[PDB]
Amino acid sequence: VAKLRYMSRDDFRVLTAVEMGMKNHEIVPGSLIASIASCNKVLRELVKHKLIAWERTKTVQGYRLTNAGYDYLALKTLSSRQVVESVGNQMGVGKESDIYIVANEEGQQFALKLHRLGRTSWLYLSRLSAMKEFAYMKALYERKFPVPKPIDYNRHAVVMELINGYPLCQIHHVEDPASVYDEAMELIVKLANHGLIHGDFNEFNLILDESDHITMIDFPQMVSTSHPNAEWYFDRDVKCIKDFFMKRFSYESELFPTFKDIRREDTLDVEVSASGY
Amino acid sequence: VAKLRYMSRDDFRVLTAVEMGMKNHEIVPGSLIASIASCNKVLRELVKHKLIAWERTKTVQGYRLTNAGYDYLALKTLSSRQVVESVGNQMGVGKESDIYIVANEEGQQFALKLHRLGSWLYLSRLSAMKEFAYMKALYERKFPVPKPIDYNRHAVVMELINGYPLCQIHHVEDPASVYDEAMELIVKLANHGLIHGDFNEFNLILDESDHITMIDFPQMVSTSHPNAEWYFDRDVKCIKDFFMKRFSYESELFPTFKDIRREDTLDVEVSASGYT
Ligand SMILES: *CCC(=O)Nc1ccc(-c2ncnc3ccccc23)cc1
Ligand SMILES: *CCC(=O)Nc1ccc(-c2ncnc3ccccc23)cc1
Repeated sequence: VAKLRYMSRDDFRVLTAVEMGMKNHEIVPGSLIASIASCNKVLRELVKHKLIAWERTKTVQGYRLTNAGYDYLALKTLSSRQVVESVGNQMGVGKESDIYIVANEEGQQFALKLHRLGRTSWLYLSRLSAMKEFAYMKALYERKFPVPKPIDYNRHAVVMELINGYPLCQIHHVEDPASVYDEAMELIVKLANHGLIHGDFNEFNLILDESDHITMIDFPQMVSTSHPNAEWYFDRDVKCIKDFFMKRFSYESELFPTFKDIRREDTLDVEVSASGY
Repeated sequence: VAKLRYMSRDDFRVLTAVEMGMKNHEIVPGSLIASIASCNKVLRELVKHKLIAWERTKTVQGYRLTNAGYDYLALKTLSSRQVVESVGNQMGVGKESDIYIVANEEGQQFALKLHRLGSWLYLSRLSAMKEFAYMKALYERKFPVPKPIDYNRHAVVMELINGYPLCQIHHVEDPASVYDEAMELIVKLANHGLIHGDFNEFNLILDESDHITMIDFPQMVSTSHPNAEWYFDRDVKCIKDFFMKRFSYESELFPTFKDIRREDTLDVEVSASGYT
């Protein structure tokens, strides 16, 4: 679909200046912006295009970065590294993110995830979720877990292998409820067995391919199986999934896993809530 | 404009095989097709009938299904349930979707929607699913929608409304009342958590009494969506524009996304954007 959105180094480097400023200032002034920068027209155009936004408080007077701002910054960066040249449609919305089809010059198609923390908040937080995920995805990919191949990331943006499948949110019928139900329960366990309970395990965490085999997608800060309340969490993850199947597919099974089943094989909680080796 | 081509079960099994193989392989060699089924001539004929398409690239060498191929598979499957016996004339080119008149044995008429998105076979399979369930839900919540009848693959069968699409209507007795019927509907959707997303003159059918039925269940995004408003305001604009054009009607009784009294969690039940 869409090729890189032309804009001058002057727009760009200023935008970046606004990036750098927010670092040490909530609401950043043109003076600094301009200092860093090497202008005021650029600013008008940026505020025009809605790449930035300006606020006077009780005490402060200057400019912020809008998500559109950040979005670009990210894509420009990624464009540099060859990863993405072209951006298709928003496929959908995730827990607190946006997912688009993207591709590189060479024609290969990937998924771009764009973190948006602010269901109710900073761009910062979204940068750090992107991090945690990229790392989490690699751990789980190398260990032969069923997740996309994490490819690159920058800022709040995460490129990973595209999957031939629809998200479970939009699956309204399946011929083998037990099969998928089990592939899911079998995944929860494989996780715990490396020390990991997800915490917010819902339909949004699963893709189904054309052959109806599963893949995991949303990886926030997880909980360690040595967490005080590890169980409760485990309990929830399972409980949720059970409900969705019972509600969507009307599939129920008294075969739901329990904490006992967990037989630690790994220390994958090498960064997770209550690691305390 | 009645029954189409008769075919050998072999022809079908092969067609089925191509399908089966496209799950794991985009282009599928005879090897599998054969193995999947139990021959090569069959293929040649399907190619000839433009039912399938063979292709050779890089190192890849095998067959794929044509839209038409898919069409037949479906109809056959539909035949085998008495749900579709005969096929009337294509009614509209009015989306990435081809819509037809059809009838069963007893001769009752329904409308067949065939999804034409553009892998493509798959996403189209799943459009249909979404559409069915969505449409089912709305029907059951007493909305003005075609009663869904069945679906298979990229194909959805549903009640055939007795009236003409708004895009082919050049005058109405009381435009206002229609406009307000339309505006209501938009609202009532939002109130159960929904936004049609393609609400336009193509997706609204005026009946004998000038009462409105909705037909495209696509994005049908949730009101909890990031752009829930923009969608909303878009849908409204279509209507306004349409009447200040076809009918030269202009009212100031717009609905606003501000006016929205969530009464149901339909967005949730059917998952079309949305939250816990
Ligand atoms: C439950 C709905 C949801 O979260 N939406 C959604 C939309 C698209 C995808 C998706 N589809 C194909 N390939 C993907 C690769 C990587 C990440 C997400 C992908 C998932 C979920
Ligand atoms: C504006 C008209 C247009 O885009 N096309 C069009 C063609 C047919 C129909 C239609 N008419 C009667 N019953 C139907 C049932 C189901 C689907 C479509 C139907 C509407 C719009």
